[PDB]
Amino acid sequence: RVVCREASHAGSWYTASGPQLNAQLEGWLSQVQSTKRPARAIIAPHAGYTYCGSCAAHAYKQVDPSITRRIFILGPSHHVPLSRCALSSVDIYRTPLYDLRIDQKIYGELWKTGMFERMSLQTDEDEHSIEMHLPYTAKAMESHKDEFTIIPVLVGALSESKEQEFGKLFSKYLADPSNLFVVSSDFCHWGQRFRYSYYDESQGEIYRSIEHLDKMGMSIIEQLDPVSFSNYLKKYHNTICGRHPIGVLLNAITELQKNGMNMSFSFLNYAQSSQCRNWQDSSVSYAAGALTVH
Ligand SMILES: N[C@@H](CCC(=O)N[C@@H](CS)C(=O)NCC(=O)O)C(=O)O
Ligand SMILES: [Fe+2]
Repeated sequence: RVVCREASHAGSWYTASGPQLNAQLEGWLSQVQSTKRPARAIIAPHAGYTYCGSCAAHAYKQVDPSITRRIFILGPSHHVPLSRCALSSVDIYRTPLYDLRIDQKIYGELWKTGMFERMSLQTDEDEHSIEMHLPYTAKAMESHKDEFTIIPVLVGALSESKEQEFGKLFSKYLADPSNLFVVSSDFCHWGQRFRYSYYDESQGEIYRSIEHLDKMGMSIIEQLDPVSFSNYLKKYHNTICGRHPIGVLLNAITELQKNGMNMSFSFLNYAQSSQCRNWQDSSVSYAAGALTVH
């Protein structure tokens, strides 16, 4: 059997040289002042680092490496038809900084729930939405590099009921302060290439309309309300890539609220790959945010 998932997008989605990538991540993180430590969950983009790395630093700076010991990474599936969630078949996720080990105890528990399928190595390596969080996770945790594990989870095209079921499942881990949930998503993909041209002309320029649409969704997430987030998706069909991981996170949050826990979510940075001004333009939006639980 193969023990390691290769960093199959190193060199094309981020720098393949370990030292250079470490330096890039350090610069981005050094631009950010921590305000939401110790983050129990984060939302972070999964585009190429040239496009979204400085944005993603706003989420990853909120991780406290002396507290966090187990990092779940929930990323949407881009290439395979998947109606549930899937777990990796390997034991180690390689990165150019250092290699990350999967938490065997949690993987066994998750598998024993019976709600997960096993993703093949090819499916595992083909997807990028989890991989793009490995370098940043490795960088954020480096002061404790030998004392943490990861729990990779591929999230498919979940129904609403599956979002609720998986939220309930993951809530027991979300309530543990040693755990961190990384929820991978980009926001609005606007343009004819994405077959998405929603435009609110009360907002002015197209990029301002995109910013307004994205921030309506972001505010709804800050309301910790999965039903309202679902209604927002049904109303505008915003091209939020990781809407299913986000729905899982929101349902998990509502499970913890029904158990006495107090929580708050704040988005800390918003960016667009470019500023659309005409109908032939296209852009992708990135947003970084953090959930703290007391
Ligand atoms: N270099 C990689 C990544 C390129 C990239 O990051 N593109 C931007 C669009 S400007 C992006 O946001 N991709 C992820 C997405 O569309 O959600 C590739 O060739 O696909
Ligand atoms: Fe995407």
